[PDB]
Amino acid sequence: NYQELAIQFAAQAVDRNEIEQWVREFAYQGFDARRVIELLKQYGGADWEKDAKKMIVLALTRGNKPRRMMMKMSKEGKATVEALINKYKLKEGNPSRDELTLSRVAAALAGRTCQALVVLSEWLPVTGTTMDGLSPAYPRHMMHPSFAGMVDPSLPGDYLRAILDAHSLYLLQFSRVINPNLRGRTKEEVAATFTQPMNAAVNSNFISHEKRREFLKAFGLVDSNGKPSAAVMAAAQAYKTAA
Amino acid sequence: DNYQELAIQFAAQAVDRNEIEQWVREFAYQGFDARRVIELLKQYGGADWEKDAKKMIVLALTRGNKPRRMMMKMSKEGKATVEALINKYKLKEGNPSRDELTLSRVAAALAGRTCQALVVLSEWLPVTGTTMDGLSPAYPRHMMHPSFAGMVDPSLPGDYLRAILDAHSLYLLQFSRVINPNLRGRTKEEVAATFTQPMNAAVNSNFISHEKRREFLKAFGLVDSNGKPSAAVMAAAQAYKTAA
Amino acid sequence: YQELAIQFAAQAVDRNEIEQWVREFAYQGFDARRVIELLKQYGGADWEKDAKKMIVLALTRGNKPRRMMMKMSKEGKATVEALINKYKLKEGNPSRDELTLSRVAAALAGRTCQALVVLSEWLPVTGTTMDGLSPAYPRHMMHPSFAGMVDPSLPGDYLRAILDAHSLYLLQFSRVINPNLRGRTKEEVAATFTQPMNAAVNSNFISHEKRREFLKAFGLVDSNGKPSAAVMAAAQAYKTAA
Amino acid sequence: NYQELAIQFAAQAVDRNEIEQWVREFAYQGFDARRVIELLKQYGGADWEKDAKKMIVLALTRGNKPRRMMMKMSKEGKATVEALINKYKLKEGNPSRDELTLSRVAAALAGRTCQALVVLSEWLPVTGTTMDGLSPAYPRHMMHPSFAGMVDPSLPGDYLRAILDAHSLYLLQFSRVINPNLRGRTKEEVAATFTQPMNAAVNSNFISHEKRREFLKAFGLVDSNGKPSAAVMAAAQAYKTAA
Amino acid sequence: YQELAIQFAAQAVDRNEIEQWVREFAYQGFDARRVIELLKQYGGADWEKDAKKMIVLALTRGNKPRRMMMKMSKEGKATVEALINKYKLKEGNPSRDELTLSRVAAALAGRTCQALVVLSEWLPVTGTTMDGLSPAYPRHMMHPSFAGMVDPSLPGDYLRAILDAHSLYLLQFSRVINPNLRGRTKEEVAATFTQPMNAAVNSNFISHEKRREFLKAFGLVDSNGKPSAAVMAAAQAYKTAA
Amino acid sequence: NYQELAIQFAAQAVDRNEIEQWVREFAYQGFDARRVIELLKQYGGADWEKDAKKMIVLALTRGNKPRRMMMKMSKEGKATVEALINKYKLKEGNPSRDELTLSRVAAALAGRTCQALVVLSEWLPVTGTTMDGLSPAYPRHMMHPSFAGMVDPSLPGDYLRAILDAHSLYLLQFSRVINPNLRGRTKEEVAATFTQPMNAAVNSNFISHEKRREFLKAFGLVDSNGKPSAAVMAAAQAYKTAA
Repeated sequence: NYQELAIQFAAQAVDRNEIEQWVREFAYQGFDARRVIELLKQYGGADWEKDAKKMIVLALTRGNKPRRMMMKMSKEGKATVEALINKYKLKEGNPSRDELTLSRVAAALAGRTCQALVVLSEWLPVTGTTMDGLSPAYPRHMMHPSFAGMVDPSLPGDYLRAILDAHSLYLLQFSRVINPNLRGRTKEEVAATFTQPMNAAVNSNFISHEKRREFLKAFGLVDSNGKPSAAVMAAAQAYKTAA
Repeated sequence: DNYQELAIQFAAQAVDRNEIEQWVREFAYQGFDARRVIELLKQYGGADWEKDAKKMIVLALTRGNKPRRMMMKMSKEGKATVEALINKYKLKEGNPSRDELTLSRVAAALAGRTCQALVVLSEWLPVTGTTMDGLSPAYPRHMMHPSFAGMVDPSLPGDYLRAILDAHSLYLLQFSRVINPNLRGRTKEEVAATFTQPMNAAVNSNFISHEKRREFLKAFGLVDSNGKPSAAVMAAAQAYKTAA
Repeated sequence: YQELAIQFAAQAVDRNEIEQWVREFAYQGFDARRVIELLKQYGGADWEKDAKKMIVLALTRGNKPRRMMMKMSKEGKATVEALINKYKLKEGNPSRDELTLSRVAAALAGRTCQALVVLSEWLPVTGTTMDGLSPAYPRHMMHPSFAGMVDPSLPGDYLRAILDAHSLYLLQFSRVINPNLRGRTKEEVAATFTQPMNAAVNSNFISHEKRREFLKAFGLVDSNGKPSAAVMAAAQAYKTAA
Repeated sequence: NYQELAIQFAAQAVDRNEIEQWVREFAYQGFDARRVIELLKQYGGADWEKDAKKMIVLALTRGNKPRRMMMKMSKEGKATVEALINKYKLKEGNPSRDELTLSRVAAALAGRTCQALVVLSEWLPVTGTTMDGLSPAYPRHMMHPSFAGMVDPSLPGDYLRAILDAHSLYLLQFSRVINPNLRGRTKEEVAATFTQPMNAAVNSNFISHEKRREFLKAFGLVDSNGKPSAAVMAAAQAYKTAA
Repeated sequence: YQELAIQFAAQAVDRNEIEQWVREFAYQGFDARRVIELLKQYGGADWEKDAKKMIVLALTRGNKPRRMMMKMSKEGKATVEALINKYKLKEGNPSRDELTLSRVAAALAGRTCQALVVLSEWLPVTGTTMDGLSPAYPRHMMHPSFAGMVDPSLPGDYLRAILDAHSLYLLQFSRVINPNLRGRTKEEVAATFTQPMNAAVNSNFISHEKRREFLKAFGLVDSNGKPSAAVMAAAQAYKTAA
Repeated sequence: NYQELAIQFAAQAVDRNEIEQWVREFAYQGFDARRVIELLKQYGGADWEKDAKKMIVLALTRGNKPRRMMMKMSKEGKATVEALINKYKLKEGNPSRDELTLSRVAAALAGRTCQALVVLSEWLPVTGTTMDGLSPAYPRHMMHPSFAGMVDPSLPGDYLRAILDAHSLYLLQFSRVINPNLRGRTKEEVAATFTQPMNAAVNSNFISHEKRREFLKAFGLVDSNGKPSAAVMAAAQAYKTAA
């Protein structure tokens, strides 16, 4: 008997809290922020912070292939990267958990990466100027995928949606630039490649909700209550009308 | 010649309405045997078959049907739980033999649960409930998985049944475009041709009686006591006709 | 010697002569008579019931019987296995001793077309999809075997209307069944389906009189042969289509 | 010097008669109309004319591969073709000069082939209906490449221009249908494959200018002076705007 | 030491030495002098007649002599075989001491262009095709060897007009002889043909005075050097072209 | 707890100078102007200057593959190039730092290359005439990627942007010509390939800011204050409206 036993299973109702746990457990995990920092301290020692700052600059302006970027670089720079590759055992793409990538270093330390964006605005693959041509006064702090780990999910539904839609305007433009895989794919198709790690970082256990909101407030993205800035709201709408 | 005359004598025998109907259903597309799936889940899982099945639904709905692939970009805890599930239930990818289990088949056979889970998982799905609301206000979350088709009762009045299916087809159209990148420069009619074959299959399948299927739709708030579809359904049904 | 090339044109025009040879030399996919001969031979008294099932099999699941059996119910898979062995069925195009689901549907066009009314929503192109192109599209026109029912003795204007109406489904059906046809123009698509279409209309199987009687019964033409509004609607829908 | 010698020869002026004779001699030769007819009479005898008429129908509707078309054919037809292959030693594609092809038979006897097109309009790879959807009332007499062998080059530049552009509209559509390798190549690229044998037949010595014009008049393509019909002019423009 | 880059850039420009080096380093696909030297050597007194025939052969049938003789008359093939043996003719682009039909046509640019008037309708791009782009297109401009006839001492505006008019043929002819530029923009196509064009335009073979005398004779420029209406028409037709 | 230290790191604020230093250090470097000149003097001796002038002409008109261009060249030219390849150990594409390319010679000696453009205007892959058809009186001094090396970043934001946008109009047209892979990619996609080395040259340490501005003034691109010429402004706008 199998037709009968299938309904009884469906009748068990939904344990909303139980499902929530499983989602978070099974969630996409591009990097473990804790392991990344653990490794940086282990390999760098006291110098872990300075090198991490450099690795952010390296990641944000030259990408995630350190041996490739080293070919088209100054004598001084090529020396500094070679040292970093050997000191932190740096790899390319997405390897094992106990491995470090420039992208992972930038992702785990999103608090600084986003502050750095203000300065590096015109050195990024998608400049702040290119972003302004889509939404006036686009928030520079939002111009890196690591931003998502700076979003507080406890924020009111309408406010949270606004932050994410604003962020996704960059994401959409950045994905098209970094990926030649784009031929002429619709906004909905492109979103499918970047929303998975976005939500992953939005809902991750690393950095509390209270602390993540304090960052957004500091960057001038939300007020004391959590109402997103006009710039955010402008970009969120710019995203809905975009293609 | 002799053959010319004999062919019309066969065509003159008129139509046996019910004769065709049952043959369509017998010869119908069948991507999964719901009974074999449940049989296997109980066999492999024992008393724990239900908890793991619940997890497999979550796994399927949010992370897909390739368990070894999703394991690579996952937490230490999750990756471990999945490895266990792969070994306990001998999980495979895509569409294998009948005696094999896939996360998609587990979600399909236990659609009654999959659809309840969608309400919760709405924002973790490839097409979010928010994306769906931007096409039809208050889109029914219970309709946002292909396994919903096995929930529709075909004994429902023609107008009511059409409304339920068109409403669901709005999600399938958007979902097919997302899950399949080979989409390219096509049309709503071309996309529908890929998803309507398994849709009608699950709609007219022998698994779960007509009476029991309608009771689910009533519970999900998709139809009333008579079977009249909710405003949300009707709204989405029209949203589908005007869609491209 | 050039002179005989001139004397070869002076012979005037002989329309009936050409019209004859065309049909002789025409494209022949199969033999309706041999198909029926073998159905009776293999099937006996049961040839008619199984033929009806084979039509359903062809119309909804295609022409690869061993492939469709993989994604099918326990009951169905069994019925098909029996049919494959009883009628020695094959895929695509085989010998003079084995049948194919497509040939069975094609040879028994009369019933196949009547069956379309019922199976409308199980076909690769549903009746609903067709209505979205031309209102109240004739279901009887929704299979390529419908071509081998069209009476060529019908007035030029009426015959053109019937064919253009069917070509609307053919165009939509070819795009669905063939994935290589991604963005090919209406003119390019037509070139692949018009060759066997004309072949079936001008064929010797089923007389002109008997063919017209079918069209009348399906409600496609009246007593004189004037096509229905639905046909005329679809015929124009085809000219404006791309 | 070699440069002061170059001009002395460069400037011996022009005499068309000498350089004309050479083009005729060196011209593209897809088939020799005279040898084709010579063989047809040799192989057929009194029956050469009836079989030639059939070979035209065979060529126009079923192609140039006789053994291939025989596979998908009626018992009666297959029997007639096998009887033609043996009697006229028929081959495929483009062989030696002393060999016959269905295409060569249709090409050498252009005068009939074009008259036959009116009847066979809906049996051709590109139907008259398909042609009308590009230019209204397209001339059926122009729907075969052998049509070029009926064109009179002594016609006024503007009139000759019009006839060829009209014909080319068919040639462009027909080449796409007969050749699958031509997926989406531009009108200019397609023209390059069919204009070489077109001009070859157009300027060929087989049948006189006066006799050629008499055919065009009979087909209703030009008037007593040689002015092309509205249908021709319509198709000629339809070709320039085509892609 | 890190500053002697400006000291080098301060040395100003010498239009004479630059323009000389540009001519030196300039592209070359044949040596006109060696070609003529060899034609006289192989041909003797008959070098001129055979060269005239080779021009006809090149302009209408291409640069593969053994390939073209296969699809040709008995008389022509014979003439072609004789030429291949008398002048040791090769295909494509070989060594400097080798002769190709293309090289013979190129070196005797002055003949080739006069021959174009006659051969207009036998060329890969007919005069008729050209007239459909610019009315009364100069036939003398319908070969790349016309480039070796352009006088660079001509006023800037007049010289540009002559070249733009010619480039209208080079654009249409490139597309025909080359399936490379499937849907390549006018700017991309120009990049492949302007390199050998300029080479022939500013080469030491044929003086400025002698090159202008040819253009005058062909009716391309007047006594002062003002280009004909037909040239001016084609020059503009080129700017608006794509 | 790693979560705590992460904020302590993100609290250290941003030091604009530290970051900017690392940027230039890690910046893209297609060539080292200093090493190029060092080797030219080393290999060429007193003749380094004349050969460098020739190598500029060679690069600008015949490309960066010396052994390839040598095949389709005069007897005299081919000899001069062979000598240059052997004297300066010339290589193709982008090799090691201690190697020379015609492109690198042109790039390092940008001051002359740009002056030479005026003369060589009609010998370039994109002619001055082609450029005028996009913006009237297009500055020839801009028509080589090595011009990016003569731009002074200390120039007012508005003036600097104008100079670069003007130059980018050439860059967009030139990239489409030299690269066949482009086909029909948007202005934004094309810009991505050329902006990286462009900025690299602008913000490079080779040549002082004061000396670079003096070049722009001399070329007639900016006035005493630095205001860009009408031609520049015209081309700068022509770039924004371009596709």
